[PDB]
Amino acid sequence: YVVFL
Amino acid sequence: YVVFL
Amino acid sequence: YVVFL
Amino acid sequence: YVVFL
Amino acid sequence: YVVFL
Amino acid sequence: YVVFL
Amino acid sequence: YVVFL
Amino acid sequence: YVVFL
Amino acid sequence: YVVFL
Amino acid sequence: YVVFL
Amino acid sequence: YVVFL
Amino acid sequence: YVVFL
Repeated sequence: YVVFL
Repeated sequence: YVVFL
Repeated sequence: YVVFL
Repeated sequence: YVVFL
Repeated sequence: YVVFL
Repeated sequence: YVVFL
Repeated sequence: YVVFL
Repeated sequence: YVVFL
Repeated sequence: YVVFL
Repeated sequence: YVVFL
Repeated sequence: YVVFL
Repeated sequence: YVVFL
C-alpha cells in the first residue's frame, strides 16, 4: 500500500 | 497524487 | 489498484 | 486522471 | 508526503 | 510501515 | 510537466 | 502510463 | 499535450 | 513512479 | 521539482 | 523514495 501526495 | 495497492 | 490525480 | 484495477 | 505499508 | 511528511 | 508510472 | 503537459 | 497508456 | 514539475 | 519512488 | 525541491 502506497500513497503519495 | 497517486495511490496504489 | 492504482489511481493517479 | 487515470484509474486502473 | 508519502505513506507506505 | 513508513510515513514521511 | 511529466508523470509516468 | 505517461502524461506530458 | 500527450497522454499514452 | 515519477513526477517532474 | 521531481518525485520518484 | 526521493523528492527534490
